[PDB]
Amino acid sequence: MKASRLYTLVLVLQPQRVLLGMKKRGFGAGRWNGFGGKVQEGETIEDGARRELQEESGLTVDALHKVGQIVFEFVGEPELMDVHVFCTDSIQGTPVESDEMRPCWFQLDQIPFKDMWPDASYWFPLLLQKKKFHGYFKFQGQDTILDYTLREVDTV
Ligand code: NA
Repeated sequence: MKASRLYTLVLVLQPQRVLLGMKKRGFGAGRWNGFGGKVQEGETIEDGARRELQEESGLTVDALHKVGQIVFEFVGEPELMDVHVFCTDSIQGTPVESDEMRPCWFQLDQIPFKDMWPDASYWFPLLLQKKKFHGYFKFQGQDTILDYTLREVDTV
């Protein structure tokens, strides 16, 4: 069996648009994603998600709602990524670009799937329908899915 490391992913989903962030630097730059990163010792998963949202997008929110969980496995990496996915309840500030991340709004008929992680084409439609989900994706490198599962659930 494998070990897993905890990560968060936050989607700022409004009725007609979604905020995504483009990774600006380093390996893996050039794709759009939600905001997030590793959970730190002691903080709850939700508080880690709020923290990463503020660091990467500038937005400060009091509460999130958990919508999904996605496990990622990469060929050659024994550690799994256990990603807890949240959506914002409400926002009340503007997103800010950093040297690491550029936030941008997309209309919900212009979701930039071809420039997102390949897995997002599978679970993001569920998120848009306000459904909850569990997913698993095995990748060869950054682009190729070798195996995956996706299931709508009633409780995350
Ligand atoms: Na991050």
